[PDB]
Amino acid sequence: RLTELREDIDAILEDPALEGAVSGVVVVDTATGEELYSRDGGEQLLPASNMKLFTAAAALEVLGADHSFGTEVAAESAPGRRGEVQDLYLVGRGDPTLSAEDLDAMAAEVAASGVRTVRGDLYADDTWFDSERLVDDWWPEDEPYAYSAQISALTVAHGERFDTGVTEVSVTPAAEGEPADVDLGAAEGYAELDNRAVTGAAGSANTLVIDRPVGTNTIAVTGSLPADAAPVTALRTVDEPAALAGHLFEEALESNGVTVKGDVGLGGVPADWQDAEVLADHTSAELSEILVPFMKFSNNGHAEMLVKSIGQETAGAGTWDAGLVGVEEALSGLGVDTAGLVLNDGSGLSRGNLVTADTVVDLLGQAGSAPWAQTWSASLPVAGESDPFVGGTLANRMRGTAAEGVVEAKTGTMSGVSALSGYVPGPEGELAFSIVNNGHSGPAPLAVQDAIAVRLAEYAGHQAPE
Ligand SMILES: *C(=O)C1=CN[C@@H](C(=O)O)C(C)(C)S1
Ligand SMILES: [Co+2]
Ligand SMILES: [Co+2]
Ligand SMILES: [Co+2]
Ligand SMILES: [Co+2]
Repeated sequence: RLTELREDIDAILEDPALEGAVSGVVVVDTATGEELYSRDGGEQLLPASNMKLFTAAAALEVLGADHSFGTEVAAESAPGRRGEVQDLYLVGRGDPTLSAEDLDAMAAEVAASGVRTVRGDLYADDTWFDSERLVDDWWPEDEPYAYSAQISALTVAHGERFDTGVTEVSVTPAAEGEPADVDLGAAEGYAELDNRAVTGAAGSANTLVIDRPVGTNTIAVTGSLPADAAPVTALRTVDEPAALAGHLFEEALESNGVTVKGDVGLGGVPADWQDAEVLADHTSAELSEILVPFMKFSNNGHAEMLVKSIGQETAGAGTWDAGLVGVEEALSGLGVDTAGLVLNDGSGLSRGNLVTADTVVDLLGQAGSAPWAQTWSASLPVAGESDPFVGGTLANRMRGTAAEGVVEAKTGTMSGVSALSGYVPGPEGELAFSIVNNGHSGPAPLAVQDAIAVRLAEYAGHQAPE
């Protein structure tokens, strides 16, 4: 039954979509350690978001499944008779799920400590990580988009998916020839708006563009929205995630009857502050739960935040250089041979990253041995599951096949890069596989990856639903 499996994958790999592409494809039985298939498993390839496998495993090793992230509000002394403080610091220590609701709850805590007036200025302290907002080789033209948000220790997560450093931009049409109505979301009052969008005729062509031009904190809206088109939302990044947290916290304070008299900006707690008075704090959920939004939807901000957090744990340095080194050590200490691994980031966004299929499968096997194995494998997208928090980036792939509800796998995708790596459990074998494709010049080779995942599901002992 091995040869038939081998002949089938071979044939799948002949596909025209893989013309001039380099593909690493390795399949292994995790129980018997049997090698089932191996094509170019030592070839170094861009993994895209398959990099998160290495990041998540390292984060579980260094921080632990039980780890949580904190955010504080400090003043130099507690409020007095008159409920006054001077300057106020909002302090982020790497929470990637900190919401506007959580800012409100802390705002209510500030007020309940008996503060009525912030007489000085409000500061947003993100000094727990360094101020390097973006990886060196990330593309400036990708900067307006969510997967490319700036990295900070203090950042507001939008939605149940916890997309960091972004605002939700809405555009609603009016009558033909009148401007579109635009809303900036959280960044109303923080980012600038440049609205040039108009309402087009009903049944005309939608040509709306929402941008944030490079090096600006301006949301620029161009084009035309047809009078009958559905109202639109788009997540766009802001310059300085923490100064947005600052602005939003100013809003939550006032909502909770605390007047801010001064300004809002970035700044770190002074250090001539003798004994800061913590007036509010928040504690995230634990890493094991945070892994879900992070791995299902392949959340880039989360990955980089987790890397800088590794750095802080291992070295007191909230930094890509320290974290990445700690990612390798943790993988090493886990029994992973890291010879083929090149780490330029945690998310896989960077074109500086390199893996091999063997390294991936190596990681996949070594994780199952660890204490945190169940929580790790739970975070992985499940093929063909329509609940986004189950299927993740696999929700609309492999539906109505043997892989539906079985294949647990991480996706990864860029121009000329596509990867699918993970697990296929079954009565006929518990399988680990990695499929990494580079250099294809046509459609994304997802039909090839699916076709292999489905065939593996059949090997593991599952049936197509009918
Ligand atoms: C990994 O390949 C990806 C990361 N998160 C998103 C992004 O746009 O970068 C994805 C679309 C899932 S690709
Ligand atoms: Co810990
Ligand atoms: Co939303
Ligand atoms: Co505002
Ligand atoms: Co089944």
